[PDB]
Amino acid sequence: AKVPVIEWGKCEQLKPSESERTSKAAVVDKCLQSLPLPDATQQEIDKHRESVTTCALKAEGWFDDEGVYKFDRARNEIKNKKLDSEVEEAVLLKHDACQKEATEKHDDYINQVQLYQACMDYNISQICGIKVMV
Ligand SMILES: [Ca+2]
Ligand SMILES: [Ca+2]
Ligand code: NA
Repeated sequence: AKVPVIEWGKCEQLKPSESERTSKAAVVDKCLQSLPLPDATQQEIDKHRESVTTCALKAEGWFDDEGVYKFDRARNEIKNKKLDSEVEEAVLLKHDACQKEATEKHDDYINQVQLYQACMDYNISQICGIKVMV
């Protein structure tokens, strides 16, 4: 269980804050109590990962009363990071583009956030030059 080295490229401002790191450690710790990790197939690991992720989003208030992911919360959290204005523009464009694809391809609110997050993970890493080394 090696600690990753992250190169944040042009997006160092996206680094999580101390409150976010402390929260995420405790929220995921609690989710794993009731959704323990297997230690088998890729399919089983992924399902367990996705279940822990939904549990973590709900614990942090990421679904509104209708159960829809809070896309507008995500958008505002990007702006609150205070990226360089040109980089902020590019990151907000990908938020809007990924949201539109997710909500067109899926009616299911969980499938929507999985597609949105997959789309943001790929596109934000490319624009920012983010590299994770384990
Ligand atoms: Ca760097
Ligand atoms: Ca379309
Ligand atoms: Na569903």
